Amino acid sequence: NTLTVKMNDALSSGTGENIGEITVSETPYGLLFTPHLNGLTPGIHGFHVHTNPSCMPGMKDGKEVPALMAGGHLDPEKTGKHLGPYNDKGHLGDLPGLVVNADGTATYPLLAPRLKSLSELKGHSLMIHKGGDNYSDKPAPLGGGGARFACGVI
Amino acid sequence: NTLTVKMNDALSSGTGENIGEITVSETPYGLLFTPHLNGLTPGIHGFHVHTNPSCMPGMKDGKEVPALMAGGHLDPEKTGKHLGPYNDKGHLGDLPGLVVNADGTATYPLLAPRLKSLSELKGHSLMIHKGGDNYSDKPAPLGGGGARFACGVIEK
Ligand SMILES: [Cu+2]
Ligand SMILES: [Cu+2]
Ligand SMILES: [Zn+2]
Ligand SMILES: [Zn+2]
Repeated sequence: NTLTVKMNDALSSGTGENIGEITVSETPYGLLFTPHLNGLTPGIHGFHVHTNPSCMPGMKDGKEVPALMAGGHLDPEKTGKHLGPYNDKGHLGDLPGLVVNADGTATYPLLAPRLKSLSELKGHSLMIHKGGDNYSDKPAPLGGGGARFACGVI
Repeated sequence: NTLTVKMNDALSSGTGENIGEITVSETPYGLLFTPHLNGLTPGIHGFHVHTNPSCMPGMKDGKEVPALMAGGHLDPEKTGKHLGPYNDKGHLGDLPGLVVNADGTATYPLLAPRLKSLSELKGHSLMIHKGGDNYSDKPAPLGGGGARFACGVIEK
């Protein structure tokens, strides 16, 4: 009745350390992402479903990009807007920001009400960014998440 | 449309200093609680709607309990169960844990999908607890929230 997603650090070199898992469950109000992660910087981290089932690095615009092969934020409706987990006008893959505790662990459960079934996650990937997520494309694109820190294929 | 709740520290004496405000807005997926608070301990704090519109202290077992007049967790369905914001079998007033950043501010928005209209908060109070919230009555009752750190009555 649940999915367990192993998350690993993303380097320009390839894949890095395993930093734990995220357990995805179904609730009457949407999918609940319960992290069991370690080794993250305290604070709020951008957290999204990406289109492709890969965490491999790649080259873009002559720049090394960790976990580039995951593609962009999951966007089956082709909205082209990053508007967060509570706005149906943006990427379906926009999840609530990941909450990292003072000791670098992540445990606080995150409800994504726009996702209703675990079947919607199959063939995709989960991404944790270095920066946060203000659920907007301003003042920074894609909520300000920036580089990809960790990634896991579903 | 939107509601703004001023929050004040709750003490044996009475009402303490203001710690900021919580802005409640309506979304198609439920009420969104956006805090703007300062001066809390970093970590996750139990965060619940309480039944009665008061933050005044009261006496219980030979002691002045902070914000006791607020009553318990809002529970119109008389479940008597603390099961958190995603479980319809427990207190309706169970909100997601309040996230306090490392610097002691609270800013992360909290969606309570079981609450649909701001009118459901009228005549009640918001409470922030010292402890966290595991959305269960085990191992500790009421999610482990413990004492009442801050409180605010829902006005307008
Ligand atoms: Cu992302
Ligand atoms: Cu409470
Ligand atoms: Zn997005
Ligand atoms: Zn409760």
